[PDB]
Amino acid sequence: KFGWIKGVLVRCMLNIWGVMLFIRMTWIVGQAGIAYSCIIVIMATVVTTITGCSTSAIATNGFVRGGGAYYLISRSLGPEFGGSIGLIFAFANAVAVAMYVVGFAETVVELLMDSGLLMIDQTNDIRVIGTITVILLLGISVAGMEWEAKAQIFLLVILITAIFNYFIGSFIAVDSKKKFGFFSYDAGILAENFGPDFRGQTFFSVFSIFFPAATGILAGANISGDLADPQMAIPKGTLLAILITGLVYVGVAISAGACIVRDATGIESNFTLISNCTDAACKYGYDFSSCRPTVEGEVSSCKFGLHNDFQVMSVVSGFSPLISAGIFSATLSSALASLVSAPKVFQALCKDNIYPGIAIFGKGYGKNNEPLRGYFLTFGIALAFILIAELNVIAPIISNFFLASYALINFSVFHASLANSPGWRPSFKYYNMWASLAGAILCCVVMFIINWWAALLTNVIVLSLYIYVSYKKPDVNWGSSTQALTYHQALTHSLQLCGVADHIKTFRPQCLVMTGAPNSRPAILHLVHAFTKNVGLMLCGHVRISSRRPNFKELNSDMLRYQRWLLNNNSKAFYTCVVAEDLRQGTQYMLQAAGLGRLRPNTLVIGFKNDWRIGDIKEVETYINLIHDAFDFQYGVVILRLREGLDISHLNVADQRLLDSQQFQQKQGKGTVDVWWLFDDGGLTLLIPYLIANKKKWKDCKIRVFIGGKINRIDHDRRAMATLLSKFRIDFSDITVLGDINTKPKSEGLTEFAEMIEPYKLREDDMEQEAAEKLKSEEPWRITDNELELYKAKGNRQIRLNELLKEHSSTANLIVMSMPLARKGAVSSALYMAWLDTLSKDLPPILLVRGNHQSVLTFYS
Amino acid sequence: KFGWIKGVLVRCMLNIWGVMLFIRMTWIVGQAGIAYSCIIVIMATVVTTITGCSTSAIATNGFVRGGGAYYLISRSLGPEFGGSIGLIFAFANAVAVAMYVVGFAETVVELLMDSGLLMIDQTNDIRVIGTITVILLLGISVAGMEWEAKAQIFLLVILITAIFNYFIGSFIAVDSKKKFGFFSYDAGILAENFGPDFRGQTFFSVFSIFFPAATGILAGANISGDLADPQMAIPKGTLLAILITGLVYVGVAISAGACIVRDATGIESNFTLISNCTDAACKYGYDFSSCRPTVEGEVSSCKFGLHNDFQVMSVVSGFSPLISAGIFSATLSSALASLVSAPKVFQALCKDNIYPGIAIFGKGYGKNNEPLRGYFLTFGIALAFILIAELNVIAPIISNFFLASYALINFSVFHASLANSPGWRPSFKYYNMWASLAGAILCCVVMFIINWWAALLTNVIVLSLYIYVSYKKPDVNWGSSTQALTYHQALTHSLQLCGVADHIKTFRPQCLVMTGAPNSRPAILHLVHAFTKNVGLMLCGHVRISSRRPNFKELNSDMLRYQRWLLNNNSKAFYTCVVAEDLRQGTQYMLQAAGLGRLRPNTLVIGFKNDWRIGDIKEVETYINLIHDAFDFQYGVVILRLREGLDISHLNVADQRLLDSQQFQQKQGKGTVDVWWLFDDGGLTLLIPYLIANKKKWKDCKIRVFIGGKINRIDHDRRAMATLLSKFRIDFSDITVLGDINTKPKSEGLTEFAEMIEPYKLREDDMEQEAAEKLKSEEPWRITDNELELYKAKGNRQIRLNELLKEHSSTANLIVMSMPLARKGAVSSALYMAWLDTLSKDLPPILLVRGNHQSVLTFYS
Ligand SMILES: CCCCCCCC/C=C/CCCCCCCC(=O)O[C@@H](COC(=O)CCCCCCCCCCCCCCC)COP(=O)([O-])OCC[N+](C)(C)C
Ligand SMILES: CCCCCCCC/C=C/CCCCCCCC(=O)O[C@@H](COC(=O)CCCCCCCCCCCCCCC)COP(=O)([O-])OCC[N+](C)(C)C
Ligand SMILES: CCCCCCCC/C=C/CCCCCCCC(=O)O[C@@H](COC(=O)CCCCCCCCCCCCCCC)COP(=O)([O-])OCC[N+](C)(C)C
Ligand SMILES: CCCCCCCC/C=C\CCCCCCCC(=O)O[C@@H](COC(=O)CCCCCCCCCCCCCCC)COP(=O)([O-])OCC[N+](C)(C)C
Ligand SMILES: CCCCCCCC/C=C\CCCCCCCC(=O)O[C@@H](COC(=O)CCCCCCCCCCCCCCC)COP(=O)([O-])OCC[N+](C)(C)C
Ligand SMILES: CCCCCCCC/C=C\CCCCCCCC(=O)O[C@@H](COC(=O)CCCCCCCCCCCCCCC)COP(=O)([O-])OCC[N+](C)(C)C
Ligand SMILES: [Cl-]
Ligand SMILES: [Cl-]
Ligand SMILES: [Cl-]
Ligand SMILES: [Cl-]
Ligand SMILES: [K+]
Ligand SMILES: [K+]
Repeated sequence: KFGWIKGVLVRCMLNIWGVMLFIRMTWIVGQAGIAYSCIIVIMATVVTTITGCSTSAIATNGFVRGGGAYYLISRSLGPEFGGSIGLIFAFANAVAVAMYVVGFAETVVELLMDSGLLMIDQTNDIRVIGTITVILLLGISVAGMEWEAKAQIFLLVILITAIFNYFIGSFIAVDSKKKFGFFSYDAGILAENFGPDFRGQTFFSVFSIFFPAATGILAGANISGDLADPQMAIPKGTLLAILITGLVYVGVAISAGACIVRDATGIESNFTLISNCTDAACKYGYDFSSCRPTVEGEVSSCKFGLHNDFQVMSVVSGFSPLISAGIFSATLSSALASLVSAPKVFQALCKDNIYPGIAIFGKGYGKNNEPLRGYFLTFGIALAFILIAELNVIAPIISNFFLASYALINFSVFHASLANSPGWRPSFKYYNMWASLAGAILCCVVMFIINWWAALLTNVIVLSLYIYVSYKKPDVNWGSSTQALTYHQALTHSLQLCGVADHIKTFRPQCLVMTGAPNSRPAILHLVHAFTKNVGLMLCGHVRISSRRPNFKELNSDMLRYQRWLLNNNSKAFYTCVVAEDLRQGTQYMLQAAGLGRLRPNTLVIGFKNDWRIGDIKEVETYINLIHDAFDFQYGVVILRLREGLDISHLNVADQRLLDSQQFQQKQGKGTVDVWWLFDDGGLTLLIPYLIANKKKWKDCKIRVFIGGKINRIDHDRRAMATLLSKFRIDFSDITVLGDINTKPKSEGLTEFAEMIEPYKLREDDMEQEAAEKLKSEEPWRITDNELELYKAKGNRQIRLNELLKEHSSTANLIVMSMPLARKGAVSSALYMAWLDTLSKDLPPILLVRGNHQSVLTFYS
Repeated sequence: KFGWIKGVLVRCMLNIWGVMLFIRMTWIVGQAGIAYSCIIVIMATVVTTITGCSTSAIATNGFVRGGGAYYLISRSLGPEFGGSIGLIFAFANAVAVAMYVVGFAETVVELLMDSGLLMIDQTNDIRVIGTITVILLLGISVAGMEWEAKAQIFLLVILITAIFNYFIGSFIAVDSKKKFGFFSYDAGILAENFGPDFRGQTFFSVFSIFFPAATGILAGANISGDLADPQMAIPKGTLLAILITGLVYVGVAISAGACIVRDATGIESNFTLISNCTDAACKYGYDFSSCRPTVEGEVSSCKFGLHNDFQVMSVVSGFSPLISAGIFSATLSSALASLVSAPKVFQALCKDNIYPGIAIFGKGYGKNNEPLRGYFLTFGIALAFILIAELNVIAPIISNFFLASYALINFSVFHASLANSPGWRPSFKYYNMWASLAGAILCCVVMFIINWWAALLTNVIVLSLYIYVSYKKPDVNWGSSTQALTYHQALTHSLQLCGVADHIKTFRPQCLVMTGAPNSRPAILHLVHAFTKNVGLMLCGHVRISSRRPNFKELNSDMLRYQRWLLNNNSKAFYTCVVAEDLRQGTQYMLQAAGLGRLRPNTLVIGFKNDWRIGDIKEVETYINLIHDAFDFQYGVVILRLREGLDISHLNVADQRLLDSQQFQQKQGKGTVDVWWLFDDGGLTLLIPYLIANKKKWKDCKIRVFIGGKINRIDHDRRAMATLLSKFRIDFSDITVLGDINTKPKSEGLTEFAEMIEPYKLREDDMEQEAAEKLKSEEPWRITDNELELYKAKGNRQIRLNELLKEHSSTANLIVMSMPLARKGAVSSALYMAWLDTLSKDLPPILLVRGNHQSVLTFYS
């Protein structure tokens, strides 16, 4: 658990200081000037400072523990950005391994050719030595990670003594080091090297070789689970290492340009002052002409100086072979820090199953779950690029991919500050979103100036990887590590949904379904899944009827189990379990306390209870008063009834019930639905069949809108209903008007209905009313104003509508029927249940429905 | 209301056939070969066929009436794509006007220099004549648009007779048309021109000049409000005009390549067979050497042939000066068709206030609301480009902008097919989304090959115009981005949150705050808004205690009032109003029914009942049994108490009530917040002060921990406290272990605690208890096992903890103390209140808190 120095600053300084510090800093002052190379260093420092502020803005957005480089970006921002940043950054480190070990092998090859050892040609010995040192770094990565955390301060004190040896060796004018270039600090060599030469390169061709010397700044953010306090450790160490390394780069460029000439023959001259005919700032007796190129379209056939030999810092240095062999400390550290950092990002990326096929590079073998397949993939990508045994073609690829990664980071923090992402509050003092936009545009434009077709390929790939993660299914076991953003999104969307204008008032029918346990009664789940499918809100209520000692402990586990079952099938429904001693006071909990904000259930849809006369006659009072508790909260009451019941508890008629309970989700809609618009203030009675008719399962549904009308004028009433049907855009005009209602209600069925309520001539479980009978009357069966004195017409109309249902709606899928409402108290519950059961005697799957008559058709605008 | 021919096909063939048909088709066979130019025409036909299928997918998305070109795109797709397509297409037609009139002016200048009329140099006469003909087309556009609808069939029959004149003039071998090239159809000239020459150009530099001759296909879709049946007229006419014009281009290229030589001196030769030393296919006695260029880096110094003269189709034609000078019919139509079409799209774009400043270019003067400021802007953008009086530099700009517009159309229909947009069902037979994606990628890649920095500028501008309209104040032509998209996103994110893995299980505390009316008790709003902000979920509850006949009618008005009252302040809380007979059952309504899915309240926070000794002891049973009902559902319980009141019933004592009822939103913190960790399995007791301490108000507040224990090891248990505090992310060393609990409970304070319960000494506000003790024994004060026998040490512990709180916590902002829990049934409710009120007598704003010991510290991972 390191501090900020040993955990961030030392790692970032060892990662930044790499190949170009000793190998290629003098060549950059050779090609460009001192002024242009300083402009190059300031440009790279601006890019990496803006990216350091964006990384510090990410690192201070909470989310400390269980960190890394992929983790912070993927948790603060979305998966769509973080997956592409992880892939591009992993590939950038994988290709950078090759660059660092190619620089190491080139240094070893030139030190070998300074002796007599030479096996094959020069460009093949780099492949041999680079292959040998990449199979040796992989073994250190997969077998020796323990000593590496102690070795890094030793590598840093080798490297800083190398830098100090070069810087104090420049001040010592040696006459033996003349003819290799390197006179003392002179004004003539300062003025001569002020201004570009560009002997085969250009600006933005020299810059693309420098820019790998500025990368490696995310080596402090690559350990957030090994830091003490990351929100203080990362912005100090990263933004201080950038300053220190950039200042050392500026000092090396200015010091190399002011003491070494651009070309030099390695032959000493006896003169101390040359003959006065050259004036090329070499007044120490060296004539360095006939070493510059003749034409302006070729490289020089010289061998020393700033342009030619690539190793002049070992000449300038006070002690060459051992202190300025900190190149072996600079390259081999950085390559190693890029060999352990690409499979880390790629294994954290393959544990969230964002991209489909790459998920086999996450199985970490061993005790630490080190990704060995990721190490072998990184070894393959590095060894493919090693065989291009030339630094000046590998380095622009590294610059392209790291510039793409840094532009993605800056654009992602800009876009998250712009969009007001819900979990995005970057408490960092020097973060600005417009600076991040400027840095992203700068990296993208420079990436196109360096090479336009490589940049176009990279941007097309990143755009494809963004659009793929945007439009892909949000189901479970897909990227489930990123979960804390979904909570804040679901909270802020509901917080915006609760606040709208007070004069819009869209209807959007919500519904709670008294279904019991959701694995039981599946037909009502499929039928209230038919309508309110990405249209409204569905809700499954379940009242547990345990009276004494309710098992409050196992309610949460059973709720989570039932919700996981309901999510494992196709359903857009939530689940609410309450616990009471009966059904009515149990559903009183969910009538007036369900939902949050505007996601409250509007209508109540229940099933019909067929077993009301078979046994337990008490609970009928719990069932009708429920409806009388549903009509008082201005809800909508929907009753569903099949030919047989829905309560499934598991042979011939049992299989008939089990097959009728799943008659919707698997079958089709061959056969017409038909509504019966009888009440004018129904409302929802027409919204329901239009919603259930526009579905995949329902195509062959001719909505036969029936309406009881005036008997005198049967001509224009159907036109006045047809314009309302055109207003509701249900798009059918098969309207049939009836006039034979309440005429002669089939007295042989009147004798069936009168013998139905014959044991209930005194009302059901009304012990107060029954004991209040005896204080006025002795014969009990004389109160009939409640029962049949004032409501002959209601019962006659109910049985007449039953006969019309049997006649006109013989073959049908559903029947949307307006539900008869009677005022409570004056009408008993048993009489009302008798009317509802005689209205829907042995029909097809009818649907009694009565709305709140507040306002409809505000839906669909 | 035209048919498909006269309204789509004639318009598209007049817009497509333009400059390059007669001026620059033969030069394209001059630079490239016949094979490469045929490849060029087939590639342009592929791009325009894919874009025509995308336009026909857009045009068949319903939406017949109220047409246009911006309207169809902006209404089928979104405004973000439609605004950028409208802007880029308007700019492309505005710059295309200049290309067509520059071709016209160049033709008139060459016809003038064939005579003796020559005012200034050649490149200035084009500027003069082009300026004169653009100030004349503008007057026709703003004053003579009626005759143009009749003139177009006359223009087309001029143009087709020009094409037929050229094609029948090729078959007539004239010996006078020799020496300007043009032998008959020969096999030697066909074999000589099969293969590129590229005398100063490249492939994709010749394609970029051809591709403006394939554009113009959106001239049929640009009039959809003047069309009879657009879903038949637009694909038929567009996809037939593309085939006709491409076949004519292929025919012109093949015919011109096989009868004219590339270079020719305009001098006749007396010979009929050349001397047998050349063999360069001119065996008709013409030595056409000494016009081929010497080096491979210059143009030929010749004057005729395919490479040089640009007007060789007037030489091949049978009647030159009148029929094949139907270039005046080809250019001046197309320019006019691009002068009436850029202000049209730019005025339809500026009537939707999408982009801010451009809204003044929409005020249409006159009767038809013709956009005159748009006409003047198009005139200015054209006239700035006519001053570059060269066709071969104007034409790649037109190619880049039209390729950008076609790529935007193709990508937009692919993105609308991919995302399943709500109103996107393109009933067209030959639409495929992957063909559109291929066309978009092809147009983008070709746009980058032609000129990479112009393409990069165009893509940056189009991306900026997309991201601007994506994130804006919503002012769309409809309100589907206000109520529909918000509901869909909120419901699908609630369903996404409710379905996750069962083993993640973060805590993320949600709170049921009992405030009553939210304009009352604002201190509890500010306190449980301090924590559970940007972390959890706040759910303010209000019970209505209306017993007799509760109102349910206008309670929706009260809920919509108080929700807007919450949202007008900076609060993120939801509101739930229930109605019961007392507060306990009303809170029990919200304990098991509030929230949906995973957004249910886990904790319950109430305010302490200050006036419980004054009157109405019968409701204290409703307060304590609420707490015992809160602990039954495994809820955490937080109780807030102030020394003064909490609610606001609206002189100077009321002032100190009101000024301390709002003591959190306008004050700050400079000092300490102290906790009293006294229970092992609390967990939330430390989670709450860490959450309230990380706030902008509570920045200067140090957390001080108090803890009981033993006396032998007081430096040992604070280490065990410090490691779990480091596990709880506070890490404060102000943990002072005390050893004064249940030791010596300060006998002078026992008198007030004894006299407080003195009217309750065996009167615990229960009728059943008094009824049991009136017949069990004869004295009242009998069952005192709960009163003093079994719970003496508990009451002495509370009465000692109060004095410890007064000693060590006299001046503090917040006091977070653990709450004593007793077992119900045995311990009286009045005894429970006697324990709770003694703990918080004259204290700062204390906070009693007891967790549910389920799982904490899974928060922050
Ligand atoms: C090659 C090298 C490239 C380098 C330069 C690259 C150019 C890019 C340079 C961009 C820097 C310039 C923009 C800064 C100005 C902001 C003004 C301001 O301060 O007010 C406010 C903004 O409100 C505004 O007024 C925004 C005005 C800027 C819109 C211009 C976007 C540029 C699109 C570029 C299109 C491509 C450009 C090219 C197209 C041809 C401040 O912001 P805020 O709303 O208060 O939010 C802060 C919230 N903080 C509180 C989160 C916590
Ligand atoms: C001036 C303006 C000019 C503008 C010009 C613009 C032109 C610029 C051009 C930009 C091109 C960008 C478009 C490509 C995006 C395609 C996405 C896609 O098709 O995926 C889909 C299927 O496809 C698959 O299943 C493929 C498997 C995954 C591959 C990811 C896509 C290819 C990435 C290659 C990277 C190589 C990686 C190499 C390194 C590893 C997603 O499948 P789904 O889940 O079923 O989605 C259904 C959505 N629904 C549920 C809502 C119905
Ligand atoms: C590897 C991959 C590398 C990736 C590298 C990335 C590639 C680089 C991509 C870079 C794309 C850059 C996108 C910048 C977005 C613009 C800023 C914006 O959104 O509006 C801002 C200001 O807006 C204004 O006030 C001015 C309105 C126009 C500005 C945009 C058009 C400029 C370009 C057209 C020029 C003329 C063209 C016409 C002539 C043809 C919004 O301001 P706000 O105060 O914040 O509003 C708050 C409301 N909100 C919170 C809801 C938001
Ligand atoms: C350079 C210039 C030249 C460029 C030219 C070459 C460029 C290459 C461009 C495009 C290449 C063409 C892609 C062909 C894919 C067809 C397979 C298929 O039919 O899937 C289908 C079958 O659904 C399935 O059964 C699953 C099959 C996997 C989906 C394949 C997606 C490939 C993503 C490739 C990502 C490429 C990213 C490119 C990044 C560079 C799924 O979709 P659908 O059912 O058909 O939906 C129809 C809906 N509709 C009826 C409304 C329309
Ligand atoms: C590698 C993948 C193959 C893809 C095949 C695709 C089919 C390609 C078909 C054919 C391939 C192209 C053949 C001709 C090459 C263009 C020659 C040319 O005109 O010079 C060009 C550059 O000069 C170069 O450097 C060209 C080097 C090759 C780049 C083109 C391949 C990239 C294809 C896309 C890679 C991304 C793939 C995206 C995802 C699919 C132009 O130079 P300029 O300075 O810009 O012009 C100045 C204009 N001015 C004079 C008016 C100022
Ligand atoms: C040279 C490269 C060739 C291609 C160039 C590309 C041409 C560009 C032209 C047209 C293409 C348009 C680009 C985005 C495509 C839309 C699809 C999408 O992302 O859906 C997402 C939308 O996304 C957004 O809302 C913001 C856009 C973010 C884009 C960031 C890309 C970063 C890659 C940088 C690399 C590119 C660098 C370009 C060069 C500088 C999600 O869909 P949604 O849920 O419906 O969102 C609704 C949000 N709302 C409710 C607030 C409205
Ligand atoms: Cl380096
Ligand atoms: Cl990096
Ligand atoms: Cl043209
Ligand atoms: Cl067009
Ligand atoms: K580096
Ligand atoms: K054209």
